[PDB]
Amino acid sequence: WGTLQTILGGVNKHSTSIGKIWLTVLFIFRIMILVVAAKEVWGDEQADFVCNTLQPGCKNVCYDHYFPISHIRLWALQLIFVSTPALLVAMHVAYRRGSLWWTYTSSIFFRVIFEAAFMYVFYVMYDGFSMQRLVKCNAWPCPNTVDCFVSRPTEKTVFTVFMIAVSGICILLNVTELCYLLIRYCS
Amino acid sequence: WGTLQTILGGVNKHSTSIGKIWLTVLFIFRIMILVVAAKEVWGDEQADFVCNTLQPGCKNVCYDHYFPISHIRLWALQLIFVSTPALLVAMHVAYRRHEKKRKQEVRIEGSLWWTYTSSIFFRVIFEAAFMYVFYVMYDGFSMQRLVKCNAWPCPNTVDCFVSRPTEKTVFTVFMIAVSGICILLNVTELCYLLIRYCS
Repeated sequence: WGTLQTILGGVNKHSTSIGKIWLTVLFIFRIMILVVAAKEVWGDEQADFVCNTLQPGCKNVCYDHYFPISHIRLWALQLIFVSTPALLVAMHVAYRRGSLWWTYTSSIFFRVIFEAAFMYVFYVMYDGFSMQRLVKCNAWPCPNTVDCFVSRPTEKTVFTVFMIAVSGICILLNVTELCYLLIRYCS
Repeated sequence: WGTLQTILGGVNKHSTSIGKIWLTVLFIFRIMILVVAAKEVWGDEQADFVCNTLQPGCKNVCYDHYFPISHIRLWALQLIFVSTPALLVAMHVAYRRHEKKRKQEVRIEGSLWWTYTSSIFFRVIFEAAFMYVFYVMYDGFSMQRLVKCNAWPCPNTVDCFVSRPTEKTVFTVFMIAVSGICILLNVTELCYLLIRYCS
């Protein structure tokens, strides 16, 4: 998109001190990582999924059972969910240019909730942050238990720790922006 | 073999009344069944053993685990073991008859007692041992369509499929039933001898 400078710049103008630091983390360390490096790592997620079996359809059900949602698809959804509250406030500030307190605090509160929900979903669904080389599968029509092997498990572990750590930082930065605002009014 | 009539005829002459029946059941209903029909039922046992796996060597070890000794090879050994005590005694009867002529119903008079009563006793034990091995090693007389295998190098448990299990079950039941008949026939010959000497 050739208008990225305009929309990012528009958010940049209508932002506080920390809010400008938060924007550089979301765009440079999260959007670019998901676009230039991570999206190609997951290219052959199912094509290079190898199962030690002769059963037709066993590979399809086993990959589906262990990867109900791809990692890169989860991060694409999370990025969009933590992007609407910031832009909606930014558009409202532009329209205003009082009531801004109840929107700016709400957007920060919503972003923290969204970021913690996705991180929780990542942990519970994928039983940790480490991808295993071998998955044992016993769903129909696979006979007994079938051994299957994941494509690039180590590459995916490095990029998932990187994304989780950055999201953890975004939680901390949004907490301080609440602490800065909380002491102004109710303290 | 072209001398089959010679050996069977010779054994037939040197036998008791029941012993001639036992000659018929052994050759017609055990040797002929094994040769004419049973042997090529098992001809493809490993070739069409099929395992649902991609692991090299898993078919080899799974077939070996479940069929350490083939049925037809077990029957071939049993037939040889239960044939020697009969042939050895029949040869000894010829030597005893040879001595008298050099000086047609077989009668047990002297030292022939401890040979005949032992050949009958050995044949009962040999048949019971093979019937026991058949039951214990193959957990019964029915062959299953599916065997589940987990010996190395098979990953977890692997499904494998036997060639002609029903055909093999039918011939297994036939061979065990005839073998049990031969045991019953042999026990009666002991009873005939037991009431003569020690009764």
